[PDB]
Amino acid sequence: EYPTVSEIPVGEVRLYQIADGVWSHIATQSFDGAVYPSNGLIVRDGDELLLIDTAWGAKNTAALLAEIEKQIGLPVTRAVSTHFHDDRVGGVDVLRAAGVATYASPSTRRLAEVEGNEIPTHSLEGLSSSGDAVRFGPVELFYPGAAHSTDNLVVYVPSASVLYGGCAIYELSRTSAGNVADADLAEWPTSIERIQQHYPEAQFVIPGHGLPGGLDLLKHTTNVVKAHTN
Ligand SMILES: CC(=O)SC[C@@H](CCCc1ccccc1)P(=O)(O)O
Ligand SMILES: [Cl-]
Ligand SMILES: [Zn+2]
Repeated sequence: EYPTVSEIPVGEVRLYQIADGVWSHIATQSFDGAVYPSNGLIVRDGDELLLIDTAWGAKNTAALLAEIEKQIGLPVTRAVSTHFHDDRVGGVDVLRAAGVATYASPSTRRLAEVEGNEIPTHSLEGLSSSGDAVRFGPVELFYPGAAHSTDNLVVYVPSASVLYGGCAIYELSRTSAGNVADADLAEWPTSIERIQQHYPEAQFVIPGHGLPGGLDLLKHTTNVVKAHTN
């Protein structure tokens, strides 16, 4: 039932209902000669929607907006990018053109600029230090410390017990650390431990790519990371 990479042509986007008022979005994109799936989140915010992460590229993010309008029919009014790479901010210009207010931490914005990526407009205050959390509409944003990248954020939806890990959390079947160019391998397991301590009651955990699962994804991710340091 959760859609997989072979099922989603590049340029198409799927929505998957996780709970009342909470969806993931799934899209696909080419990276270094292969196509990969990628997850974001959508959360009902009263009469509006909160989007977590783009659908990895302008074309995909436009298909995401059209899919939302077709299937849900509420406006996306705000979007948060959880780190600075193109699967998370690629498409921000499309969001902004569509009337969406785009957000990221000051760190994410700076890194996106240096990288030549699209830059979310607004800075999120209060996420400077490992362990910092802030409320943002119907979610909590948490900076666990450096992991997949130095700036990566995770997102918790307390009304549904949904934890979105972005690229700091791997799916259960993934045994190989993927893109780790900007990762901090020594800090990653500590950052996971912070997530674990802060969200011990999470029921659904969404990795940045692939199948959702449970809190077992956190331990699994640490295992893969520790294995790729030995
Ligand atoms: C592992 C990630 O989430 S990194 C973001 C890259 C996507 C990498 C996706 C991926 C997933 C599993 C294995 C290899 C690559 P980019 O934005 O630079 O294209
Ligand atoms: Cl990138
Ligand atoms: Zn990344």
